[PDB]
Amino acid sequence: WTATSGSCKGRCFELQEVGPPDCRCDNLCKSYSSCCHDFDELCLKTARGWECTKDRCGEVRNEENACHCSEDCLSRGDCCTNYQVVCKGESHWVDDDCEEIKVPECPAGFVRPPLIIFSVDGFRASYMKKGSKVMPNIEKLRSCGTHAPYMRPVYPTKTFPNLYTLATGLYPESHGIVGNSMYDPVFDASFHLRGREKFNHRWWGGQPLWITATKQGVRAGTFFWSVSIPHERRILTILQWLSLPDNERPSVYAFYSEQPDFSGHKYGPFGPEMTNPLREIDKTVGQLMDGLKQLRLHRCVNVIFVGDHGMEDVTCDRTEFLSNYLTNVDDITLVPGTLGRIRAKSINNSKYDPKTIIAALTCKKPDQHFKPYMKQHLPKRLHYANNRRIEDIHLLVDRRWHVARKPLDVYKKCFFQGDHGFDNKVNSMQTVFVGYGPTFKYRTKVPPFENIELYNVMCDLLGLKPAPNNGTHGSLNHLLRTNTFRPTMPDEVSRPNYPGIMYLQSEFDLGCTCDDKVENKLEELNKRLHTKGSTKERHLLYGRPAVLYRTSYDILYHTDFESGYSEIFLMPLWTSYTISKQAEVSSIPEHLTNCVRPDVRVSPGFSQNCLAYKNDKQMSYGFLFPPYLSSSPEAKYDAFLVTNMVPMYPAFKRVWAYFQRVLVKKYASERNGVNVISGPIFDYNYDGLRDTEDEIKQYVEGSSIPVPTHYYSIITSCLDFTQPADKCDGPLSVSSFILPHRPDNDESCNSSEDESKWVEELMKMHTARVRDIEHLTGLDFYRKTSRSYSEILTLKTYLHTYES
Ligand SMILES: *[C@@H]1O[C@H](CO)[C@@H](O[C@@H]2O[C@H](CO)[C@@H](O[C@H]3O[C@H](CO[C@H]4O[C@H](CO)[C@@H](O)[C@H](O[C@H]5O[C@H](CO)[C@@H](O)[C@H](O)[C@@H]5O[C@H]5O[C@H](CO)[C@@H](O)[C@H](O)[C@@H]5O)[C@@H]4O)[C@@H](O)[C@H](O[C@H]4O[C@H](CO)[C@@H](O)[C@H](O)[C@@H]4O[C@H]4O[C@H](CO)[C@@H](O)[C@H](O)[C@@H]4O)[C@@H]3O)[C@H](O)[C@H]2NC(C)=O)[C@H](O)[C@H]1NC(C)=O
Ligand SMILES: CS(=O)(=O)N1Cc2cnc(N[C@H]3Cc4cc(Cl)cc(C#N)c4C3)nc2C1
Ligand SMILES: [Ca+2]
Ligand SMILES: [Ca+2]
Ligand SMILES: [K+]
Ligand code: NA
Ligand SMILES: [Zn+2]
Repeated sequence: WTATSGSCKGRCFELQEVGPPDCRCDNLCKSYSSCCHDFDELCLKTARGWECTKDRCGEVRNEENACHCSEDCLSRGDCCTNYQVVCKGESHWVDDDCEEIKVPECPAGFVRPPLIIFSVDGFRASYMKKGSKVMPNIEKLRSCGTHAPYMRPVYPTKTFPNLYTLATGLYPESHGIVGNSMYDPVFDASFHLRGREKFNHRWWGGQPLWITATKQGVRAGTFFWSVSIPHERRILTILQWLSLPDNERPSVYAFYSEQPDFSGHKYGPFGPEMTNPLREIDKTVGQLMDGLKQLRLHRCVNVIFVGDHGMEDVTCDRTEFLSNYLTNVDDITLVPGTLGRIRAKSINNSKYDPKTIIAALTCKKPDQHFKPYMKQHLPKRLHYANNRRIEDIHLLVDRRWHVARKPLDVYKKCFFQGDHGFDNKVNSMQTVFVGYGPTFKYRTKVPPFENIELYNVMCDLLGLKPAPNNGTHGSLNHLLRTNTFRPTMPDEVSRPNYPGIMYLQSEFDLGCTCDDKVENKLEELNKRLHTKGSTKERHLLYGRPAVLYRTSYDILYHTDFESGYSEIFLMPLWTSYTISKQAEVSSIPEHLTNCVRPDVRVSPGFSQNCLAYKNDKQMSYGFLFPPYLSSSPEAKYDAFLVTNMVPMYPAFKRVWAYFQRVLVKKYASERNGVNVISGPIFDYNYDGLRDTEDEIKQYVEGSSIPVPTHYYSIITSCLDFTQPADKCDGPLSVSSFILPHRPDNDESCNSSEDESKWVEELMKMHTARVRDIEHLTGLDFYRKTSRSYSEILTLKTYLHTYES
């Protein structure tokens, strides 16, 4: 209940919201049906529209008018945004030459440059080029400020998940807004775009920027606007707030536009009806910038122009129906559209079986337009699993398609031509970033980056300490003229052991065999040098990775590779090796097919054993340094050490052997050498973070050898490919992957074919950032380079996306 009989007199767009039953006058009161009875009359004036005309110049103030053109309007802070152009002979901001903003040029009383976020819904990255002729204000921000060719959203590429990620720096799995529709089984409560449940604070985790500001003594404008408040009124409200007294005035603001998303759903991303929404957004940017110029704030404020996600062509005919796959379609609940989420319709139904649902949805139709996953098996780059609001069964829907439960869902609820929500690496889902102002760089292009990184920068722009988040603070320092964040590398927690030869062959009872009895002080000296690390500078190009947790591990040197060997997990944490462009691929010799060799540097008690693999009928083994890329027949024996072995399902060995035998050489050929760091990952609780030993759910039968959930590789070369990877003077280039260690190839519908037709497609889907592997391993890479630490942080956030 609300006492609407109160009044908004002197309260219009008040910044602190009052508590029920008191009536409200803030920018969200309409959304709560709680505005005072006189809110429209006092706070949403429309009379005479939004623009000064020559006849209004120097008018007697009429308080009924939407905006003013009276001599007192700049003093009151309520001029129409074109007042000085129409009435005082000024230019529009967009008609002024770009002039570098080297320092903030702020009115007396401004303690810091304000930040204004201009957020646009559904603004696809390619609109910046394709719509340039109709967006002059936006094109001036873009060309004169700092811009990226695109900004990568989070998955799912829906509105609330992405806006709340912009606000928090968190993945959706961490902030809790995992879709635009959600069921929380602990709350037994449903979140929808329509209705009141979504206003309950229990949905919204993390700490959004307006809370971070307020807690640190920086005042914020409210970021949410009720839909019926016209954009012109939103702009005039921001400009009026910027005219408040110093002690009352916010330092951070947000504008929001529902366009171009609203029209893009109706007309498609490039429908001819899309030009007018782009022109209208541009005009709104112009009102803001002319308004700031009037207030002498246009060389004071930092402006961010940012979108939440893009927009794809999607029509009602491109819908897959689960009723064409499942016997049991009435026993499931589907969250449908550009992603699927499946759970039981009733938790009382004991016949419900996720395994039979997955199997019925797997590679059943030749051009099937979705792929089912258990959420832990989703590509790790999506970071879409560690939340009870994310159903165990997920459908990744192909771009341009929908999934629905039954056909009647699509026509008993069409005409739409656009949608979004797909995999956040899809080109059509990419969105925009421009930063303009004193704290941003001038006429600067930056590479694409992820929207999780922006919260830290907005905190930098406001002098705030960010709440703990999933950005990598410093990775976006190259956007900024000033207020850079200069972190120190994390401290190494565990120092390695450097074991020498300590064990005789006969002390090992591992059940291993190798045909390696083949008896020269020239080479015997060389053998010793290689075991002491004489080739380590070729194979360890960027320093030893640092271990950022407490453990026991050994550095093991070899002719062709170096490893950090865990005495706790009985296998390497990392294996590092360099493959030149000139490297030769060889076979595993016939006599060595089943060769495994004890490592006389490592105790039998801290070694794997071959008998466990013989007894475990499901599990086989592979090697981290590939025997195919040995430098010589003699060096190849090192590759068969028990300390280089890792557990691998036979199905996974098809993937891994193709990577090692074909793809590493291909990348060395293409990139002018590569350095490879490979290793295991254990994430049985799918939280994106290194498991401790007591979290491991599977061992090699009858042993303490833990089974990885994933295998990674980090593949580094010189960005200037005219220099070989091992003699690179400048910036680096990286690609990485986190491959799921699965006992079948059910994810790859063409896996019956030769690996040349499916394995690289699998690896592209599971592309990763170095930072993703850092979280999953507790390792810190690139500790010893010639490069600035912020440049290395940017490299660690890079994702190789494999889009055209
Ligand atoms: C992205 O960046 C984020 C932010 O840095 C980071 O997430 C942080 O990860 C930490 C490890 O998973 C975790 O640390 C402690 O969490 C709780 C305290 O949690 C509450 O308080 C904080 C601080 O204000 C809140 O932010 C937090 O919000 C979460 O829960 C809300 C209510 O559910 C929810 O609204 C909100 O969205 C958020 O949920 C998310 O995180 C939770 C986990 O907290 C997930 O479950 C959700 O699915 C969702 O993902 C809370 O209100 C501490 O209690 C923990 O300590 C445990 O566990 C330790 C084990 O290592 C142990 O040593 C401790 O003794 C203690 O154990 C006890 O409890 C166990 C579990 O119940 C029990 O089994 C055991 O026997 C014993 O009794 C953690 O130290 C942070 O909460 C988390 N923050 C946020 C914001 O998510 C992400 O990891 C990265 N991502 C990547 C990939 O890098
Ligand atoms: C889903 S929707 O259509 O129902 N909807 C209505 C509505 C109203 N105002 C806004 N304002 C945005 C402006 C902004 C900027 C940044 Cl950086 C982070 C966040 C967050 N968080 C927001 C909220 N957004 C929406 C999204
Ligand atoms: Ca949106
Ligand atoms: Ca984990
Ligand atoms: K076996
Ligand atoms: Na298959
Ligand atoms: Zn939309």
